[PDB]
Amino acid sequence: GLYEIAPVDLLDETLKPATDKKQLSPADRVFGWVNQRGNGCYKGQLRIHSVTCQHDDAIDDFGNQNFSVPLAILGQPKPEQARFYCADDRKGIPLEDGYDRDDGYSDSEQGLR
RNA sequence: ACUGAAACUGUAGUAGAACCAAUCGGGGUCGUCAAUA
Repeated sequence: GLYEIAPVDLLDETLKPATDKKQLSPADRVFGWVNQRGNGCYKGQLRIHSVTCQHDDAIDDFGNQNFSVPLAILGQPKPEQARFYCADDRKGIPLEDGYDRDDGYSDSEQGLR
């Protein structure tokens, strides 16, 4: 079954991605913006460039170019685990412990973590 | 009731000036799944 409320309704309109040039937040101004739900874009005021590795033997190959380490499983994030991803208010407090699972994503006055 | 003749619609003139194919984005990461009896 479904939680009562969609996560987009638990995030404030002042925190959603910007949709107007008049509502560009600090990081939208510094790093730039393109409107995903309309017209509008801004070139970033910050540019990263000239990334130079200073060390030459910087890459560990673990003995041979044909060796590899198998990494631990990197699973998909599962926001449906409300106790981890839902907040008990808009200021980002965790859900209270002990409550029924139905109590995540339940109230408009709840929030995202 | 005696055809005029002969005469290059040519000569000069740059389809061009201006305009960034561009703006935003870490190749990233964890909780189950399934519905009967």
